Amino acid sequence: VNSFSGYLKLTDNVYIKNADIVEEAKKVKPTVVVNAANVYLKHGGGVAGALNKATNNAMQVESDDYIATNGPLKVGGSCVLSGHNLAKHCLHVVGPNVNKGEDIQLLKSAYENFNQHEVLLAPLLSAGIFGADPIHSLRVCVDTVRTNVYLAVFDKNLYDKLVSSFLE
Ligand SMILES: CC(C)[C@H](Nc1ncnc2[nH]c(-c3cnn(C)c3C#N)cc12)c1ccc2c(n1)NC(=O)CO2
Repeated sequence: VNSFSGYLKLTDNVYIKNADIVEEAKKVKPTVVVNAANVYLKHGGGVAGALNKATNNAMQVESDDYIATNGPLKVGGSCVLSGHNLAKHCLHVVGPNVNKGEDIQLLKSAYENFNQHEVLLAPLLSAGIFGADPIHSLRVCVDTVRTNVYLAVFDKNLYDKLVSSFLE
Protein backbone atom coordinates (compact mmCIF):
# COMPACT_ATOMS: atom_id res chain seq x y z
CA VAL A 1 0.00 0.00 0.00
CA ASN A 2 3.09 2.28 -0.51
CA SER A 3 3.37 3.14 3.23
CA PHE A 4 6.98 4.32 3.28
CA SER A 5 8.34 5.54 6.63
CA GLY A 6 11.61 6.80 8.07
CA TYR A 7 12.90 8.36 4.79
CA LEU A 8 14.77 11.68 4.56
CA LYS A 9 13.14 13.99 1.97
CA LEU A 10 15.90 15.22 -0.39
CA THR A 11 13.68 16.92 -3.00
CA ASP A 12 9.87 17.16 -3.61
CA ASN A 13 10.01 13.68 -5.27
CA VAL A 14 13.23 11.94 -4.03
CA TYR A 15 13.52 10.23 -0.60
CA ILE A 16 16.40 8.19 0.89
CA LYS A 17 16.82 5.74 3.81
CA ASN A 18 19.63 3.55 5.25
CA ALA A 19 17.88 0.18 4.81
CA ASP A 20 17.93 -3.18 2.99
CA ILE A 21 15.58 -2.86 -0.06
CA VAL A 22 14.27 -6.43 0.72
CA GLU A 23 13.19 -5.49 4.27
CA GLU A 24 11.63 -2.28 2.93
CA ALA A 25 9.63 -4.29 0.30
CA LYS A 26 8.36 -6.65 3.02
CA LYS A 27 7.24 -3.77 5.24
CA VAL A 28 5.84 -1.50 2.53
CA LYS A 29 4.35 -3.94 -0.08
CA PRO A 30 5.07 -1.33 -2.79
CA THR A 31 3.37 -1.26 -6.18
CA VAL A 32 6.86 -1.35 -7.80
CA VAL A 33 10.26 -2.53 -6.53
CA VAL A 34 13.27 -1.78 -8.80
CA ASN A 35 15.91 -4.51 -9.27
CA ALA A 36 19.54 -3.50 -10.04
CA ALA A 37 19.64 -6.01 -12.93
CA ASN A 38 22.17 -7.14 -15.62
CA VAL A 39 21.22 -7.77 -19.32
CA TYR A 40 20.65 -11.60 -19.02
CA LEU A 41 18.77 -11.16 -15.70
CA LYS A 42 21.15 -13.41 -13.72
CA HIS A 43 20.16 -12.54 -10.13
CA GLY A 44 23.43 -13.37 -8.43
CA GLY A 45 24.74 -11.11 -5.77
CA GLY A 46 24.05 -7.57 -4.65
CA VAL A 47 20.45 -6.33 -4.78
CA ALA A 48 19.38 -8.86 -7.40
CA GLY A 49 20.50 -11.90 -5.39
CA ALA A 50 18.81 -10.54 -2.26
CA LEU A 51 15.46 -9.88 -4.00
CA ASN A 52 15.58 -13.26 -5.74
CA LYS A 53 16.38 -15.19 -2.50
CA ALA A 54 13.44 -13.42 -0.79
CA THR A 55 11.13 -14.88 -3.51
CA ASN A 56 12.52 -18.41 -2.89
CA ASN A 57 13.97 -18.32 -6.46
CA ALA A 58 10.63 -17.53 -8.16
CA MET A 59 12.12 -14.34 -9.65
CA GLN A 60 15.02 -16.25 -11.31
CA VAL A 61 12.67 -18.93 -12.78
CA GLU A 62 10.33 -16.23 -14.24
CA SER A 63 13.35 -14.16 -15.57
CA ASP A 64 14.95 -17.25 -17.24
CA ASP A 65 11.67 -17.89 -19.12
CA TYR A 66 11.61 -14.19 -20.26
CA ILE A 67 15.19 -14.29 -21.55
CA ALA A 68 14.67 -17.60 -23.41
CA THR A 69 11.98 -16.04 -25.60
CA ASN A 70 12.96 -12.35 -25.67
CA GLY A 71 16.72 -12.22 -25.33
CA PRO A 72 18.81 -9.85 -23.24
CA LEU A 73 18.05 -6.23 -22.33
CA LYS A 74 20.26 -3.22 -23.29
CA VAL A 75 22.35 -1.13 -20.81
CA GLY A 76 20.05 1.72 -19.77
CA GLY A 77 16.98 -0.45 -20.47
CA SER A 78 14.28 -2.05 -18.33
CA CYS A 79 11.69 -4.87 -18.07
CA VAL A 80 8.48 -5.05 -15.91
CA LEU A 81 7.88 -8.54 -14.54
CA SER A 82 6.04 -9.94 -11.46
CA GLY A 83 6.95 -8.57 -8.05
CA HIS A 84 6.08 -12.04 -6.53
CA ASN A 85 5.64 -11.77 -2.71
CA LEU A 86 7.65 -8.49 -2.49
CA ALA A 87 5.68 -6.01 -4.62
CA LYS A 88 2.91 -5.93 -7.28
CA HIS A 89 5.64 -5.52 -9.99
CA CYS A 90 9.41 -5.71 -10.27
CA LEU A 91 10.97 -3.18 -12.68
CA HIS A 92 14.34 -4.75 -13.70
CA VAL A 93 16.65 -1.82 -14.64
CA VAL A 94 20.17 -2.20 -16.07
CA GLY A 95 22.58 0.55 -15.08
CA PRO A 96 26.06 0.74 -16.63
CA ASN A 97 28.81 -1.21 -14.91
CA VAL A 98 31.72 1.32 -15.13
CA ASN A 99 34.06 -1.21 -13.38
CA LYS A 100 33.53 -3.18 -16.69
CA GLY A 101 34.09 -0.04 -18.88
CA GLU A 102 30.38 0.64 -19.63
CA ASP A 103 29.61 4.36 -20.29
CA ILE A 104 28.38 6.43 -17.27
CA GLN A 105 26.24 8.59 -19.62
CA LEU A 106 23.78 5.62 -19.85
CA LEU A 107 22.92 6.03 -16.11
CA LYS A 108 20.50 8.92 -17.15
CA SER A 109 18.74 6.41 -19.55
CA ALA A 110 18.57 3.87 -16.71
CA TYR A 111 16.83 6.37 -14.34
CA GLU A 112 14.46 7.53 -17.15
CA ASN A 113 12.66 4.14 -16.88
CA PHE A 114 11.41 5.20 -13.40
CA ASN A 115 9.26 7.94 -15.03
CA GLN A 116 6.73 5.30 -16.23
CA HIS A 117 5.69 4.52 -12.60
CA GLU A 118 4.10 6.98 -10.12
CA VAL A 119 5.90 5.62 -7.10
CA LEU A 120 8.82 3.15 -6.75
CA LEU A 121 11.07 1.60 -4.06
CA ALA A 122 14.57 1.50 -5.62
CA PRO A 123 18.28 0.99 -5.04
CA LEU A 124 21.04 3.45 -6.06
CA LEU A 125 21.75 2.48 -9.69
CA SER A 126 25.30 1.50 -10.71
CA ALA A 127 26.64 1.77 -7.16
CA GLY A 128 28.62 -1.03 -5.32
CA ILE A 129 30.53 -3.43 -7.54
CA PHE A 130 29.05 -1.69 -10.68
CA GLY A 131 31.58 1.11 -9.84
CA ALA A 132 29.81 4.41 -10.49
CA ASP A 133 30.46 7.34 -8.15
CA PRO A 134 27.45 7.05 -5.79
CA ILE A 135 27.20 10.84 -5.29
CA HIS A 136 26.95 11.22 -9.06
CA SER A 137 24.31 8.44 -9.28
CA LEU A 138 22.19 10.34 -6.70
CA ARG A 139 22.52 13.60 -8.67
CA VAL A 140 21.48 11.83 -11.91
CA CYS A 141 18.42 10.37 -10.07
CA VAL A 142 17.41 13.83 -8.73
CA ASP A 143 17.85 15.46 -12.19
CA THR A 144 16.09 12.73 -14.23
CA VAL A 145 13.30 11.20 -12.14
CA ARG A 146 10.03 13.20 -11.84
CA THR A 147 7.94 10.47 -10.16
CA ASN A 148 8.18 9.57 -6.43
CA VAL A 149 11.29 7.49 -5.76
CA TYR A 150 12.16 5.99 -2.34
CA LEU A 151 15.86 4.99 -2.38
CA ALA A 152 17.00 2.28 0.06
CA VAL A 153 20.82 2.24 0.50
CA PHE A 154 22.00 -0.69 2.64
CA ASP A 155 25.25 0.85 3.99
CA LYS A 156 25.27 3.47 6.78
CA ASN A 157 28.61 5.11 5.78
CA LEU A 158 27.48 5.44 2.15
CA TYR A 159 24.06 6.79 3.20
CA ASP A 160 25.69 9.39 5.47
CA LYS A 161 28.15 10.45 2.73
CA LEU A 162 25.30 10.83 0.20
CA VAL A 163 23.15 12.89 2.59
CA SER A 164 26.02 15.16 3.66
CA SER A 165 27.14 15.71 0.04
CA PHE A 166 23.61 16.55 -1.10
CA LEU A 167 23.01 18.93 1.85
CA GLU A 168 26.04 21.12 0.88
C1 LIG B 1 25.63 0.38 -2.97
C2 LIG B 1 25.07 -0.84 -2.22
C3 LIG B 1 24.93 -0.52 -0.73
C4 LIG B 1 23.72 -1.29 -2.82
N1 LIG B 1 23.24 -2.49 -2.13
C5 LIG B 1 22.00 -2.64 -1.58
N2 LIG B 1 21.15 -1.59 -1.60
C6 LIG B 1 19.95 -1.76 -1.02
N3 LIG B 1 19.47 -2.86 -0.40
C7 LIG B 1 20.33 -3.90 -0.43
N4 LIG B 1 20.12 -5.15 0.10
C8 LIG B 1 21.25 -5.92 -0.11
C9 LIG B 1 21.40 -7.25 0.46
C10 LIG B 1 20.54 -7.95 1.32
N5 LIG B 1 21.00 -9.16 1.62
N6 LIG B 1 22.18 -9.28 0.93
C11 LIG B 1 22.96 -10.50 1.03
C12 LIG B 1 22.45 -8.16 0.20
C13 LIG B 1 23.59 -8.09 -0.64
N7 LIG B 1 24.51 -8.07 -1.32
C14 LIG B 1 22.17 -5.18 -0.82
C15 LIG B 1 21.60 -3.88 -1.01
C16 LIG B 1 23.77 -1.54 -4.32
C17 LIG B 1 23.02 -0.78 -5.21
C18 LIG B 1 23.03 -1.11 -6.56
C19 LIG B 1 23.80 -2.18 -6.97
C20 LIG B 1 24.51 -2.92 -6.01
N8 LIG B 1 24.51 -2.60 -4.71
N9 LIG B 1 25.37 -3.90 -6.43
C21 LIG B 1 25.40 -4.39 -7.69
O1 LIG B 1 26.06 -5.39 -7.98
C22 LIG B 1 24.44 -3.68 -8.75
O2 LIG B 1 23.88 -2.43 -8.31
